[PDB]
Amino acid sequence: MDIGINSDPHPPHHHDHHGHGSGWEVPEAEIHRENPIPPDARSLDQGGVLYAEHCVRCHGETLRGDGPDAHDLDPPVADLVEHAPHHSDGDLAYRVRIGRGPMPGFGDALDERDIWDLVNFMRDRAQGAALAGTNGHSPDHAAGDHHHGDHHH
Ligand code: HEC
Repeated sequence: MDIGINSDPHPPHHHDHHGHGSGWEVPEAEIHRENPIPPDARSLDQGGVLYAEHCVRCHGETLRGDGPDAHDLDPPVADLVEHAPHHSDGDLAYRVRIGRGPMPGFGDALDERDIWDLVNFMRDRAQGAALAGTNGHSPDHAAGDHHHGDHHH
C-alpha cells in the first residue's frame, strides 16, 4: 500500500573490506616476476650492512626495528620480522630498486647485487624468527609448551 523506502536508486551491493597488512603499492606481477637471490651468509651479512648503513639508524638492521638512533627520530618504529613473511621477495626488491622517492628507491644507491642481498638477509632473518614458532603472531617463550619435537633440549 505504502512503502517507506523504495529499493532501486542504490546499486545491488559493493561492500569491500579494504586492504589489510602492508598496503604499499606493488603490482603482484613485480613481486613474483624476477628475483635473483644467492642464498649465503655473505648475502645475509653484507646485505645486512646495506640497510644498516642508513636505514638501521632509524629502524633496526632490517627486521628487528630496534633502531639505535631512533630515540630522537619519529615515534617508535615497527617490527619488520613480523611483517617480513607477509612481504614477498619481488616486492622488497621492487621497492629497493624503483621505490617512490621519499624512503625507497635505492636502486641507484645500491646495485642489484646488493638489492638481492637486502632481500636475502631479510628473507633469512625473517625465516630464522619463524623457527622460534612466532610466524602468524607474537613469539611464545613458555617452557614446555612446544609440540612433539624437542631435539637437544
Ligand atoms: C628515520 C630517520 C628513517 C630512516 C632514515 C629510514 N626509515 Fe624507513 N621508516 C621509518 C619510519 C618511521 C617508518 C614507519 C614504520 C612504522 O612504525 O610505521 C619506516 C618504514 C619503512 C618501511 C615500511 C615497513 C613496512 O612495514 O612495510 C620500509 C620498507 C622502509 N622504511 C625502508 C627504509 C629504507 C630502505 C631505508 C634506508 C635506505 C629507510 N627506511 C630509512 C623511518 C626511517
